[PDB]
Amino acid sequence: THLQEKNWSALLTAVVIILTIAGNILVIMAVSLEKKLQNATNYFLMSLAIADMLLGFLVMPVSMLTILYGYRWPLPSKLCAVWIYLDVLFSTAKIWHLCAISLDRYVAIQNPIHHSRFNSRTKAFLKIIAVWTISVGISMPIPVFGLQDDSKVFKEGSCLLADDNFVLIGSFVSFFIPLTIMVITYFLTIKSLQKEAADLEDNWETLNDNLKVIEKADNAAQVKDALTKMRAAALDAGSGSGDILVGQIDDALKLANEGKVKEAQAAAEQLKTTINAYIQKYGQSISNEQKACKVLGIVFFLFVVMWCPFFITNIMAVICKESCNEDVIGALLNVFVWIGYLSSAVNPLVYTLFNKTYRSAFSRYIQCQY
Ligand SMILES: CC(C)CCC[C@@H](C)[C@H]1CC[C@H]2[C@@H]3CC=C4C[C@@H](O)CC[C@]4(C)[C@H]3CC[C@]12C
Ligand SMILES: CN(C)CCOC1=Cc2ccccc2Sc2ccc(Cl)cc21
Ligand SMILES: [Zn+2]
Repeated sequence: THLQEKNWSALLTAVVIILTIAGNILVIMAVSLEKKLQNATNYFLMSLAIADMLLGFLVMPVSMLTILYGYRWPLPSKLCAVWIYLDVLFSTAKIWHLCAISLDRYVAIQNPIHHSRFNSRTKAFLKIIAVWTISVGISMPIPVFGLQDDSKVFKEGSCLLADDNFVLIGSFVSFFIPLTIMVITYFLTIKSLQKEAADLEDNWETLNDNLKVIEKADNAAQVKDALTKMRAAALDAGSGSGDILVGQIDDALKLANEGKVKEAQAAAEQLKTTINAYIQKYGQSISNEQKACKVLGIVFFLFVVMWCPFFITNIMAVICKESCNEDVIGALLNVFVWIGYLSSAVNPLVYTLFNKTYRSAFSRYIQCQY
């Protein structure tokens, strides 16, 4: 029965490993091939996928091997610190990539021309490298104090974080703080997007009012005034996209400057439909931003929820070092770490479920259609 349980646990963990590897390889392929997904957010998501693939290649199979050997470290003792370091490094890179995505998208939408078509690809790669560097800096104390002292990474022959200060500082620096920052940034982001939609409605109101004023105008001065208001409104409502709409308003304005009232009014009549179409397009862009915000919130929520039992049990075990049952806590950790690895695997499934570009790319990759 003991062998039965360890063999089925190892098999389930192997299923989790293969799902992780396949899904994250597919995500890497989709981001590197599909030209629609060439923004900074998808670059960060591919970095996340690479981190998950490294976690499934370097950490999860060694964890399965540890399971097979009754949780006694089979490899040399110096490799336990390296294993814990790689695990912590990849998980910290994941969580801080999510936090960086949140902050970056928020600060981005805080920019009046952030619907422009000029987004720098190189800067995203630089930010990703900086996040990897700060993750390495966060994780380095674990090898530092683990290669010197074997007691902080070993507990009765098993390989796991044993230092209480290590567990506390790690749980705060790599889990709690980014979680709080992400929650706050998420709510601030929904507020900014609401403000964006409100301003868009305001610009549409201005465009409609002045269109009617143009429809019933006597002289060129009235037409020019209404067109000036319209131009400012349309420029603000483009939010940086760079449209023909302001140029067409400038054409009408030029007509009005020449004292040609009837022709300016005809130009405005033409402008009505163009204005409606472009306003609808701008609101669609805002809605797309909202949908991306919700999808990334789903991803962050899944990661946090699926890792929370492990961190809760770890903090609890550090609090009641001898008051609580350590065997049951050991089993709880041995299950919750794999729950967190399942979180590491789940993300490509979400990308498929809620992103049509990813879904079509994956459907074509499964059938080897490149
Ligand atoms: C193309 C873009 C989006 C993805 C780039 C991924 C790069 C920057 C990431 C993915 C895997 C990362 C590596 C993962 C493991 C290690 C070993 C560690 O001891 C030092 C950091 C180092 C070497 C990381 C450096 C940064 C790294 C190479
Ligand atoms: C050997 N393996 C099990 C270590 C993995 O534990 C951790 C995972 C993580 C998961 C998700 C985000 C961040 C981490 S950073 C971390 C920090 C402190 C401790 Cl105590 C654990 C810990
Ligand atoms: Zn926007």
